[PDB]
Amino acid sequence: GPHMATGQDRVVALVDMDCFFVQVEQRQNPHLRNKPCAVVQYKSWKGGGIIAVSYEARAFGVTRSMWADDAKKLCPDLLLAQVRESRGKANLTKYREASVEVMEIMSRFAVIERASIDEAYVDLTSAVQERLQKLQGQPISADLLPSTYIEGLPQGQKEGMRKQGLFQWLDSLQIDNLTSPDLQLTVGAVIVEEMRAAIERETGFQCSAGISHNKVLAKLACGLNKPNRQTLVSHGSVPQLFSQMPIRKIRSLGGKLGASVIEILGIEYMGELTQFTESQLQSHFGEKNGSWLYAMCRGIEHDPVKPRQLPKTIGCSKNFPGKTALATREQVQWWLLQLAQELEERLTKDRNDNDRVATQLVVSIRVQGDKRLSSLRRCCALTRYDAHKMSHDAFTVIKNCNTSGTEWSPPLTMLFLCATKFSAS
DNA sequence: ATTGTGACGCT
DNA sequence: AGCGTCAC
Ligand SMILES: Nc1ncnc2c1ncn2[C@H]1C[C@H](O)[C@@H](COP(=O)(O)NP(=O)(O)OP(=O)(O)O)O1
Ligand SMILES: [Mn+2]
Ligand SMILES: [Mn+2]
Repeated sequence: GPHMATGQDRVVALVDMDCFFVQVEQRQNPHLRNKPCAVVQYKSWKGGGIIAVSYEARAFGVTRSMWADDAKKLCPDLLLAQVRESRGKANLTKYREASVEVMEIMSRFAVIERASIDEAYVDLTSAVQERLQKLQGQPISADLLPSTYIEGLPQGQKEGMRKQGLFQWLDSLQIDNLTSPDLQLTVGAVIVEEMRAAIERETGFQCSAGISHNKVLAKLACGLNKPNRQTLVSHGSVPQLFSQMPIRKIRSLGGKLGASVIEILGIEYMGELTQFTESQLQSHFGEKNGSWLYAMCRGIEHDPVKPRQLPKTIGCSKNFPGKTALATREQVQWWLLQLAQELEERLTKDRNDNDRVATQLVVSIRVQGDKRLSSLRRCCALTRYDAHKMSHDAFTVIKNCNTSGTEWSPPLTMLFLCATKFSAS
């Protein structure tokens, strides 16, 4: 009753760019704007692999991981932008820099946790407190929430329904209680409208957002009304939302763990999890996972918004599928040097921008016929940003996998170099 | 012949 | 440290 914490202490937002790589290319090339278009990597094998898809193209069924020739079968007028190639591999620099633009804007409002190249979590608790004290008791107008949906409303034209649900929400707000969680979420949604307006004005990129009490609910909310809209998921809306929500839709339950939850417990939806005790869930899935599941099916999650805007690792990877697998010493050396050269460029830029230096170099390889995505992962010291030294060290670390008696056997299907363990510089 | 990343957990 | 899981 009174002593049961409800997970309503924080206001957390998740902001995620709409078809991000496509928007980057459309800003650069106006001919692609408001068109079915996609961003692809490489071009020889089946027109290239698709990695981003505009919503106009999604209406025809084009998806990520689709080959471009098959997408053209679905959408003959599909326009394509190619990822930059450098040193024989895809180079994502343009998208990382656009990401930095977005992150730097978001950092002006509150402390963000970079969750991916195109999304970040925001802890807005202090911001909502300050804004509530500054309001001094005046109500919140629907004009301050022009693109916000309230999940589970209305109850009892899409824009008409959105406005109806918003009016229902706002008419029920207790604006004199500065401690009301629903009011806090609402003021958070106002701040998030402002953040998304600033992002669009200063970059041209549109984004969606979720506003709730934790990271999981914020991300789930963000996905509900994409694109170019934001969604507030309140504590009280959790029972209904979760009553038909497949378990796999919740962050971290999309893989084998969610499948085991479904199979062992004989359930399909998130809300059904409430029928089990914490001890039962711990017995089936471990203490940490069990506590997490017991709280999460009730809308409660405590994972903090970490103050980390920069990545922790800088990596360079290339696959060599099929008959292109590396089978000679010279091939492995040359590709290790290409990877190390891109890595050195990015590492020097990172040192100059962020006042830090990586100290450990991770080398990973996949070998042909091996079932696992990574066949070997070994680390060595990273003492200077030199591509020749880094590639030589990677070769020294991996050379005992060659079972040949000039040749390389069995052939390598993936190379991977990663700089980690940063220290202030 | 989804590719190229990046974070975090387990032992 | 090296391997595995998960998303993005
Ligand atoms: N599997 C993958 N492989 C390579 N690049 C990928 C990728 N998945 C995503 N990217 C790249 C391309 C993506 O543009 C970008 C952000 O990933 P999302 O947010 O998951 N997808 P998007 O922003 O496109 O659309 P929306 O959020 O509106 O549904 O990262
Ligand atoms: Mn996105
Ligand atoms: Mn994303």
